[PDB]
Amino acid sequence: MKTIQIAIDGPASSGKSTVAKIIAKDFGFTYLDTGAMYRAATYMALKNQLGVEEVEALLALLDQHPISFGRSETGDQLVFVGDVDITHPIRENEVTNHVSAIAAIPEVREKLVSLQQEIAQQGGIVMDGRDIGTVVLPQAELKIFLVASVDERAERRYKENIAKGIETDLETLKKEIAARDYKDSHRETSPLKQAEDAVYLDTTGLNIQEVVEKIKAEAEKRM
Repeated sequence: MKTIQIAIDGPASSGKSTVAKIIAKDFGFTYLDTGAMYRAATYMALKNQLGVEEVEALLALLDQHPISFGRSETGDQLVFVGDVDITHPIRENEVTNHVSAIAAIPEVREKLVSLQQEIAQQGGIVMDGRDIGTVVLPQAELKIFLVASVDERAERRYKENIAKGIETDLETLKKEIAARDYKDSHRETSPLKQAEDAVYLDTTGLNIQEVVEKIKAEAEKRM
């Protein structure tokens, strides 16, 4: 087998983390999340006040940063950028706010993409994201496309908001998702439309284990 990448795409994917995780847990592939990639990039931005306004500089720099991931002794995927293992500084919300503002830049995404390839360069890595339709996929042995319905996902979110100690209304998520879902399904850049050879597989309100098997079978057989 040597080593091979495992990319997963979809409108939302209600089993990308678990699936991609379980897979690498058995095969031993390095797990990578498009989010962390942007986290490391945005992190440096705020670190050296490289606001989006500095696309030129931040661009050449983003590529200069020897970014990479690694599993912490305590089973914690840390983000390594600039030769500094940072897993805490790479928050979610704070990093998201800057990540969204940063990612907005075209030159940024392009460079950040090159990094994704640098990670899987050695081979044997499971990656999952939304902008993985025309970039790393083309060079990804195994590529799956988990599809779902706004209703299904929108529901899973409503609960997660409740169980967390809140009382978010469904009607709220339903609408909110309708706006984003559209804006995402009504653009041009990073057009999904199913990758070149993206394995189509929809799992609506279906068990998670059922998905892991589906992919596993596709990989084992392909091998």
